[PDB]
Amino acid sequence: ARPCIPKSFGYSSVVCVCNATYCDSFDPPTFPALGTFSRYESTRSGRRMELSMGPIQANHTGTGLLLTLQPEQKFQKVKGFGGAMTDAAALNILALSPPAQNLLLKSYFSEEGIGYNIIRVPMASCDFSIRTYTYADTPDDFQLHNFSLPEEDTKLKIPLIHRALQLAQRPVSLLASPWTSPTWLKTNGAVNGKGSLKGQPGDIYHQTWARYFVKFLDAYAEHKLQFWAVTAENEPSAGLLSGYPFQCLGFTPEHQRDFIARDLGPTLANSTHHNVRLLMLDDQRLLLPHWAKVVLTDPEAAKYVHGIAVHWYLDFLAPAKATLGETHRLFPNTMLFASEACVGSKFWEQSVRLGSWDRGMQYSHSIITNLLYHVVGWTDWNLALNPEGGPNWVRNFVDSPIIVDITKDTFYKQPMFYHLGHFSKFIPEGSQRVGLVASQKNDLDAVALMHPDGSAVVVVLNRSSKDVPLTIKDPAVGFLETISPGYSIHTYLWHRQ
Amino acid sequence: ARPCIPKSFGYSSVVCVCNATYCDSFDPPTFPALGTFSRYESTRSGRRMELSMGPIQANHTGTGLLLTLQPEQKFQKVKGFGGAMTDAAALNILALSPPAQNLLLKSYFSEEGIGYNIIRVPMASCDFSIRTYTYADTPDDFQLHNFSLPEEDTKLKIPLIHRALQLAQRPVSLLASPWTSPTWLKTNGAVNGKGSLKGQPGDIYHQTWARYFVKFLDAYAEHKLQFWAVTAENEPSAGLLSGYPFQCLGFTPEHQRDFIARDLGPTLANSTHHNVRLLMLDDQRLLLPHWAKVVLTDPEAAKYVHGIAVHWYLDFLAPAKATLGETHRLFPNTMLFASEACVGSKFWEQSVRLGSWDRGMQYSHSIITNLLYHVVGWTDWNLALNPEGGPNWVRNFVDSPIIVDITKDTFYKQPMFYHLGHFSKFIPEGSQRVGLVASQKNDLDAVALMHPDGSAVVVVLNRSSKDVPLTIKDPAVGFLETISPGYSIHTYLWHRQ
Amino acid sequence: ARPCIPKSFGYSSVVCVCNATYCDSFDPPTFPALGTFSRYESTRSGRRMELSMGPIQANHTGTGLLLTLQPEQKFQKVKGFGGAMTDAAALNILALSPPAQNLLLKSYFSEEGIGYNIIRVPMASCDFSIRTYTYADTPDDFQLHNFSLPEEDTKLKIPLIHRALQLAQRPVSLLASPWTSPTWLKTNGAVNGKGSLKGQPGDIYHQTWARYFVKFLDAYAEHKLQFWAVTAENEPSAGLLSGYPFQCLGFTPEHQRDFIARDLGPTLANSTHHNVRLLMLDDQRLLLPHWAKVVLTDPEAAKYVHGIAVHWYLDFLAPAKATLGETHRLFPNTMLFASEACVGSKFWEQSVRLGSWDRGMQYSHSIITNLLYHVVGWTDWNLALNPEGGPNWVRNFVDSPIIVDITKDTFYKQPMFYHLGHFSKFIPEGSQRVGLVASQKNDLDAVALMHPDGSAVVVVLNRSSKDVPLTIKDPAVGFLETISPGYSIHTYLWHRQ
Amino acid sequence: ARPCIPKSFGYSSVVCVCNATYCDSFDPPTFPALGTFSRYESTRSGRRMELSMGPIQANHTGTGLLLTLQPEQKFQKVKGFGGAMTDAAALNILALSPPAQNLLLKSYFSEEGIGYNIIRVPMASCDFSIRTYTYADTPDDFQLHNFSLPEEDTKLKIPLIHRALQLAQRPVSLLASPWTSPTWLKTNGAVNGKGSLKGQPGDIYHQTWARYFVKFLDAYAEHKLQFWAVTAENEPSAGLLSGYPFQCLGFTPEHQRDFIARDLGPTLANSTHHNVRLLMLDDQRLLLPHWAKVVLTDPEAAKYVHGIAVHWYLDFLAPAKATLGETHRLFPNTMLFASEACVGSKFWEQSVRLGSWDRGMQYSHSIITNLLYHVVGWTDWNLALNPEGGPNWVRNFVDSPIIVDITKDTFYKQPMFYHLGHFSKFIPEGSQRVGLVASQKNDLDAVALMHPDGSAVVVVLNRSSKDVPLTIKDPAVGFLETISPGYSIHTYLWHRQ
Ligand SMILES: *[C@@H]1O[C@H](CO)[C@@H](O)[C@H](O)[C@H]1NC(C)=O
Ligand SMILES: *[C@@H]1O[C@H](CO)[C@@H](O)[C@H](O)[C@H]1NC(C)=O
Ligand SMILES: *[C@@H]1O[C@H](CO)[C@@H](O)[C@H](O)[C@H]1NC(C)=O
Ligand SMILES: *[C@@H]1O[C@H](CO)[C@@H](O)[C@H](O)[C@H]1NC(C)=O
Repeated sequence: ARPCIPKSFGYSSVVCVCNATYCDSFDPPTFPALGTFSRYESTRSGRRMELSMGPIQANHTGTGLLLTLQPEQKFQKVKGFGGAMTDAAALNILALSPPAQNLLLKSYFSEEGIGYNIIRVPMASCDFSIRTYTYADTPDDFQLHNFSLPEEDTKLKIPLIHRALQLAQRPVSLLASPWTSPTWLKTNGAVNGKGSLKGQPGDIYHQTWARYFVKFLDAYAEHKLQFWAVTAENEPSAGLLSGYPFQCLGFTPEHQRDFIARDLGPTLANSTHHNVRLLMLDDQRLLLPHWAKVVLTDPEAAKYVHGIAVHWYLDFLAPAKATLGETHRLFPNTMLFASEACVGSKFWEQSVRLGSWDRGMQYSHSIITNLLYHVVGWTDWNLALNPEGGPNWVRNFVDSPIIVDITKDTFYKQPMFYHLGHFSKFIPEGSQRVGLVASQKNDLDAVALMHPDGSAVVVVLNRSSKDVPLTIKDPAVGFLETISPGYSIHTYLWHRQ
Repeated sequence: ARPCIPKSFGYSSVVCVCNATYCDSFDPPTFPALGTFSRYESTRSGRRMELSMGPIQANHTGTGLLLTLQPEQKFQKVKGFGGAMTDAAALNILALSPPAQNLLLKSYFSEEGIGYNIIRVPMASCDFSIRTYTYADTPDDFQLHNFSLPEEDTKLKIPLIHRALQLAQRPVSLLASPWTSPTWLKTNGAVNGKGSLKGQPGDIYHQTWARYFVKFLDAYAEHKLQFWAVTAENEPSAGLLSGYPFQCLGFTPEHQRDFIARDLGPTLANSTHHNVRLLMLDDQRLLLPHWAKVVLTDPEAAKYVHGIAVHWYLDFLAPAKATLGETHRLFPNTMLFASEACVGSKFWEQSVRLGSWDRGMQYSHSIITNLLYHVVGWTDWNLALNPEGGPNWVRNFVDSPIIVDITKDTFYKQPMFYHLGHFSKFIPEGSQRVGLVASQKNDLDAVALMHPDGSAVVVVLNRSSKDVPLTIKDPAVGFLETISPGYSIHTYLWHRQ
Repeated sequence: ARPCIPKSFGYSSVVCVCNATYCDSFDPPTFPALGTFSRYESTRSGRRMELSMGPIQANHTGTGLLLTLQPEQKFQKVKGFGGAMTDAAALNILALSPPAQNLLLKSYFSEEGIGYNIIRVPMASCDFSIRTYTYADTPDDFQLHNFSLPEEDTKLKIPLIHRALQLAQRPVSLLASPWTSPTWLKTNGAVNGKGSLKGQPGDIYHQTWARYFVKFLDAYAEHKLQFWAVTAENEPSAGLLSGYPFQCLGFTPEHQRDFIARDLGPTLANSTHHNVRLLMLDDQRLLLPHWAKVVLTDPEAAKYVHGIAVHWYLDFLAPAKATLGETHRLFPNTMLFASEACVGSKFWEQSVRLGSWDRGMQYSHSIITNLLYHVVGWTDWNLALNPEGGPNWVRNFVDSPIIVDITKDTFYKQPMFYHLGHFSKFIPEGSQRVGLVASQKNDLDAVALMHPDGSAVVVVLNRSSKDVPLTIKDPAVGFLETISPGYSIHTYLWHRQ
Repeated sequence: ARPCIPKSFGYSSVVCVCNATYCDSFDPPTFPALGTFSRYESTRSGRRMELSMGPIQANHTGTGLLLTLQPEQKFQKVKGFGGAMTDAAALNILALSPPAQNLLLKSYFSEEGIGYNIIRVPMASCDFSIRTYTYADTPDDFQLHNFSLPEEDTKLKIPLIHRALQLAQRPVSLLASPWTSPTWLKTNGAVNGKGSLKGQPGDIYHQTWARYFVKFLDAYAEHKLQFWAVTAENEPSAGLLSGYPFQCLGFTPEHQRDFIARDLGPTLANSTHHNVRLLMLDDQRLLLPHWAKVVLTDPEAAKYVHGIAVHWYLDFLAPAKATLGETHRLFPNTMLFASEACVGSKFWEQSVRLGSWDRGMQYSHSIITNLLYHVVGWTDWNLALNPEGGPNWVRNFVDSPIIVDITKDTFYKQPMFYHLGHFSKFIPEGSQRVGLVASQKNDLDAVALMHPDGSAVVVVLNRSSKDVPLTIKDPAVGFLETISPGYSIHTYLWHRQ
């Protein structure tokens, strides 16, 4: 169906412009006939998940790069891919007119879009908020008698979450993370700054904070929304830092272990939302494997933890092997999951660059590394942001795949959107990553998986400027001859039988 | 009856701290025999509307500046003083515990406070809201069948206004201003930006818009609330700039004239709400006399306009004589009314500065200038904000007389609150401005008025660092020997017989 | 001609891209033949000062809008047009390769560019500096023994001014303004803040500050640069404001008058630079006429003041007539001159909008209004800035006609460049503004002038979206039949005898 | 000799205030008989390198943590400690009066100070410069006939270096690093941005770049200055990132390897500067082991490389063992050297925080880690900055141990300065690191070394708030009983014979 409408804003590539009557979209997905493959391609020069098809050949000779599928070499199963319905995202998406709202959400959740099946929902405010509430701001309300959802949940977040789940055919999983507790639970009595929960695990502060999770879940449930998982805390390590600028609650690894063991675990387990999964960490991967060891080598915490959630920000100084690889090595039965990423973020980095192809490649590059080191899902931060990278109450502006221009009733799908979509669209839940051996060294990032149904998907990213010819070999069926254009991303799909 | 608990946040003066169980207040007001006066004094060093009394003597001991009351020189009568019940004010007030809410409302509205008698009510969202909405967002509802009040009005604003009116002895007048129409009535299909109504005065867009005012007043009346006056649009000049960041609807002085003549006047006059006054402009005074020349020289428009509303905003605006005074010269029978002021702000300054004497002095200096140029009322912007100048979906750029810290169930009454009250408390509705002649050039700002019962009120602001020896003469009573200290504001009240 | 090479960044219009080998330029200037006129046209839709010619007709019929020249009604003679060589502008310029530096300079200063003949030069640092510094930072150095120029002058500004002057055919006039004195001369001991010169006019602080001007001139003279004029102070009113964020030195109008009379006037007179002119004010036109009355009615200050300089930032609260008009009325023989303007200065306002036509129109609209009220020249602020609108040590970033992209070795000429050039290129020094009566109300902005040689220039701006057919009538020659397209600026030139 | 004059600027500890006539200093250093130790102590509460002496006893009365010297366990020898004479440092130091310049230089370089013995020198401009420039900006001077030292070198940098060496009793080693080449050697023809050399190693560009290094070394040699070493490029990885803001010149580890092999090693070997050592990397340590494996396993490259230079960047950075420790294991005979450290972001803290104890601890913590992982030297960034962290032509983002306030002819010594001196003062060149075994898990950071003459030195950092009881055992002498106060740093020195 409708192709991308490009616009340039002076960066390395175009955005696709959507408005109330128009937005680029896909035909209903089909599988290629046996003997043939599907290819989706996006390029710096302006191609956007464009479909073509070719034959799978019985024969290959040559000495080009060859990537061989190893279907018998099974690794992790995939959970999925999505983004965060923060107060900022929900507010920008609802400031468009109704028809443009639907196109924005179809872009993400529809099979005519990119098939998101994760939404991370913050528990009360974060920096991507326009004020600093919590759900229990009445001081010393240890019974949480005055716990309630503000309009940010009931008017913004929740309605849009329902609207998304209605557009998706895949089941979608919700993931909640808190940034701060009520201030009267905290040693410093502020939403920000250095400060943790008062007292010691097992006590009334810790028991209240754990009941707060259940009240959150109870409230979302009145609104007919169920969670797949919760994290123990957003970036617990942030709250150990003096002058930390926005909402945070600090835990040392040991504090997190004992809060889970004493309070959060038992309290969740004793409640009707006992099937909600718990993920620890929810922080930079530099803190691994150590935080995993401290928590998971204690069997009283360990029985309550489904998985470890990682944020990407320090990936660059934390090699995947030493962090993710090792963690998996030690706790192979405890899933690794990526719960948050953005560009950028860093003091040198400018916030939103409309049309940036470099940012797109950062995303797919980090997705491919994640999948090659055991990680079962990948989750972007804000679903949508304004051209400033906000709102953000503390001016901590960042970039997002969809940029909303409220004065235009229009939105811009960035390269970050399409680079993500190269995975989210073609790797349903249950996909199992498999082996893929390169015949010689190369500058490509490639990853192979199998869908629950047996069929193959391979993603290939080219971040160097030169076209690279390659053959994908699958012994069940044959050879795929193709080229990786420079600054391209490709997904290949084929039936195996 | 209870004194100010001062607190310093490191600016030039203190705030007054209030909480669920304590707030500063006044005894019922009570005034002495002929020959005696009352002085209420607030200083930068900490005095807050403190009362003393003294003699009005027949012998003149002062050899300094003399201010002589000239009761026969008679000017405008006063409508009153108030502030705006924006979504932001309501949300801040409603996040205090109910005893703290009552103390807050009594501070403004009761005789034990500063005696407000004006509330401004936005019609649907503005920047001081946590979301975008109008009362009719279901597209092309040209008969306004789906017009309704959201929760902002039914849960937050309306109960708060009901409670203000119960606490008030004085009759309270409500004033209403739209920021935006439904976006389907708009050139640009956007709640913000450069964008006016579709079509031309008299057509179906323009009739629908005008009907929206009647549906508005209908709705509030169903809630037992009646308006004194509506404005023709908040800040119509802003709807003609750029991608104006907040909710707006642009009108040229011409387009307002025609909308008033063809649509809004006709529609209002046709309804039960025909007694509601219509105010034009609602914008910076730089736009006068020109806007008034445009609208009011049209008999078809002018028969429906009861006054001209002006914004102060306040870092900032035009000379008074050339704008306010010239407008009064040309149209002496159309009242002038200040419908919105705010401060700073002010790129090198906080939105909120707790204890800023200077932002207080700015309020009183401007109310005085206003009174001296035929303005009949002055109404503040947001009644309350948080310590960030929020919530504001776009950006905070302004202070408020009261700052709520909900995490501590506390509120702070800023020096601005007391500069407002030095007028609002002691200048009831119907009071008349009268002459007051200075005997020599001086630094003070002074205004004299007469109460409906003929008693005298004089306010004196000293914005300089120096104590000014002062004498006030009432021809009918005598000489009041006094001193205006540096950085103070005084209100003198005395019986004339 | 090399034509404009356009680029969009998503705003209303295009920039013209220039690099080390290419930059849009004009052919050498020519007179249109008697009986013919020349037209230069710039439009929103992409035309950049492009030349055509048409006939001057013997007669006219219509009914249409007729602008009639009144050659015998004569007003001010023009000094010229230009911009500021700040530390920021100089730094951005000299960060391009040498051949790109000369293209940028030829753009402004040569006949194949837009013929600038004013350069405003800061005396030390302002906000558009990357450090605060004065020429005399050794504390208490009343003799100015350690006065010297830093590299900001000797390596950046000076060499770039020598180059500009070499590229200009027209004589260029240098105008200097100080933001701060050494901090030891100031009551507050800081470069910024509220604070003025210590002591009293006539005294050592004041005499030293006046000798610093002569030492500035001495130093520039050593480097073969001569000044046309100095202002008494950049924005003297900013030093009267508490917490003023960057470099400033406060003067009341009375302190200004008295410093000129006692110190700066005599000190410049007794020096070899006695022919350098002195302009007072160098601040917002709101301060007029009062600042003018206070200074110029003192014959001892008056004998030293050649002119009054005005900045544009508060033009919009200060109708031109009340300020510029009244001041000229009171002091017809003391020239008015616009010495600084920029856009993006509010909050509200974004900083750099690459290719913004609105900002372009804001510049031309202000130049016409200035020329219609007696003003003899107009000076832009920074000559060039980076795409963030800096550098600026205090982050007070703004727009500029030329934006330098150091990383691409490229520069962008904005719509503001072309809008200024429709004036600077065509109105040499000595042009006298003359009458131009319109036949009916219109939405156009127009101004006529006569070159020294006796020929005619008319500039016409259309800020409405509507094409407006007009006839210009000169009685010496005939009718020019034309159209003013919407969002266009035109210059018309013709010989008269 | 003279004690610290403290001043608080509202951070966690004091600065020590120096001017033209006073600065804190040390007596010439002097050490007691066998059986007695010296302790220099600095505390957050205000103690600054305070000296006391005590006994080393036969009897062990301590029951807490024991640290036992292990002199026979012998590690790397130390090259030294210093910082960078950038343009920004030089500009700050010389805007002080001569007497204050000498007290600043004696602070760092004399034994009455902290005995620096390393100065790093930028080759032409970097971000800590007030203008862009190289030594060869005349385009296409491939024999570099137009190679010259600007005033930054000949006026600022060189005389200051000369005076540092006059003041030093220790011999000082100079380290040179380039940021960018002349831009006509650059793929991108820009001073910053994503750009490398043109062409390929061996060619005309690369031989020109290599010769540039010799030209530099010839020039400084004419000013009677010789280099210890040069680095192959400052932060080579920075110039592989799209539009990098500061001067860079990108090399992949491969291009560095070939540039060293083909061009730089060969040219230097063939010159009179063949003794100048060459350090590779000069970048973040996250780039190790990889960068070292690429360059050092190529024998044509390795013959030419004396060491690997690392940046500490410093509110990040990668784990020590896997970078520095693994690099030592793989290439045990190639020295590691810390060539640049600084603090800091993060985005919510000032560039400069005057008296920030935490920042001091960061210096000492990270020096100790260095030492514990085979690093032979540690060299600070800018020696001095202004109170803004400037001048920086791009953006201030880092602090400095000495902050200069020129307007008051004063300088401020940071905690960071003293945290550095606890090493640089007491660990002379040729000291060897030795074993020091902790008896139990503890919080302190501790390192032991031996002077060339056999005497012992141990430094103990307490980054926690609790006092830690401490015994230090020397097998040859006995037990030194002591306390490591909360937030202290200690240097102990003793004769072993
Ligand atoms: C929306 O986009 C389409 C595709 O470019 C265009 O034809 C249409 O005019 C747009 N509608 C609006 C309201 O801009
Ligand atoms: C409220 O204010 C009063 C007077 O300042 C004080 O005594 C009281 O403790 C406050 N209440 C609380 C909960 O702090
Ligand atoms: C300079 O611009 C011209 C005109 O567009 C173009 O042909 C050329 O590519 C540019 N040169 C460089 C170095 O980019
Ligand atoms: C320099 O410092 C010393 C030590 O505080 C002090 O007594 C002296 O006044 C200072 N000199 C100046 C110019 O303040």
